[PDB]
Amino acid sequence: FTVTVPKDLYVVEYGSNMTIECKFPVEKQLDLAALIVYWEMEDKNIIQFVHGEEDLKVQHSSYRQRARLLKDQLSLGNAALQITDVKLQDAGVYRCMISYGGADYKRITVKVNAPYNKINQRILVVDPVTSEHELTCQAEGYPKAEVIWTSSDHQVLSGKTTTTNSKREEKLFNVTSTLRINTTTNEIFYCTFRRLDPEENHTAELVIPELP
Amino acid sequence: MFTVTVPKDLYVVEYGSNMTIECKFPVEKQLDLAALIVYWEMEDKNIIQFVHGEEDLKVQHSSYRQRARLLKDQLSLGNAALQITDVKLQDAGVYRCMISYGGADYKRITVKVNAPYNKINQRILVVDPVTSEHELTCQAEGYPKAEVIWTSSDHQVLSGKTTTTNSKREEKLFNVTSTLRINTTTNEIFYCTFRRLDPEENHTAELVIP
Ligand SMILES: [Cl-]
Repeated sequence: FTVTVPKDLYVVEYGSNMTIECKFPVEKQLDLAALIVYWEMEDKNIIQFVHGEEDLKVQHSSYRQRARLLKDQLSLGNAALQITDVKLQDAGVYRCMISYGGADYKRITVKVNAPYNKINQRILVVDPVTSEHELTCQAEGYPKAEVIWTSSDHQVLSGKTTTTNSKREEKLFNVTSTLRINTTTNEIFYCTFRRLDPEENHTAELVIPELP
Repeated sequence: MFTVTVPKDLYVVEYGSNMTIECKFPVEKQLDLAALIVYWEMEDKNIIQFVHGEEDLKVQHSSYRQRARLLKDQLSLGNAALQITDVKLQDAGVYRCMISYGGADYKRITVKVNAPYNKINQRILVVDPVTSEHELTCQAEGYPKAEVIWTSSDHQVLSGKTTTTNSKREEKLFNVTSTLRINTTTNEIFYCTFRRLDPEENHTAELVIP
């Protein structure tokens, strides 16, 4: 009897649901009364599954209504722990321990980042005479990203970026950037939120509108 | 024993973005790509056929040509993930994964497509500086039709004129343009709210008189 882990390392997106797994042998049908599944992180109980049910009294309040064991997956030999609304604080080392005709445990590392993939865009026609527009892209995330503005040519343009702590979610950074440029209807512009180490890019396409 | 499962039975995806919908199937030891079959279809269209360790794209539908793929990355994990890029209103409907890997099963997933009025364009024009008359315009595209609501920081009653036409760039969407004529002092703030239904969604831009 050995518990095996598909993946040793998970990288998880802020605000999503996360599902991490420990697999264990199941040949016959699942005998619930002989099974124990236990999930833990930093010595806080997340899940204790015994006699076919979750033993909630033992669960750390920090996981109340955030965590569950996917029951269906058990018959297949998969202890799959799902945690909803992932926060930065959920990064760490998770330990599962399975007892079922034998006993074993594994450790799983979870990393959490907040990508700048939710990009709010807006475009102000400053002066139709000079065709001056002001394009703005904003997003929040962690760690800090820079904004690179490019033309449809992929030439790099000059912008003004402002970076502050998010007022919404505490540990995140709000990044808004503005490009001032003379241009025509249907021209295409890109605002790319870029973060290094490891490199990651999220880009919005902005099209110059036609107003009456 | 073999059973296909879906973490999510329903996805609501924003028009123009990318979606990934998932079906899970049991994998122990190494994943034998040789015996694995994964088919993604929807209504009467073929999307993805993965047979004999390779994507077959012969019988794939025109709609999906260079915008559907199975993340082979996830197959190792027992996650058959379908990714479609540049999602349109036509992509909404019931999807189905059929998976064979030492056994065979299938599940269905509903996808709903949301086309919000969240990319708002605006313009502030002085129409007559002696009387400080300005003309303010907001314009955005989405589906279905939205009304525009004009409000101000001083909480006055505002009535603009709104035109709704077919979007020229996005075939199925509506282009909604509203114009408000107002006499205003500088640095007072105005708001244009696109109110849309099904589901109810409000998106507002802030217009600041220079
Ligand atoms: Cl920057």
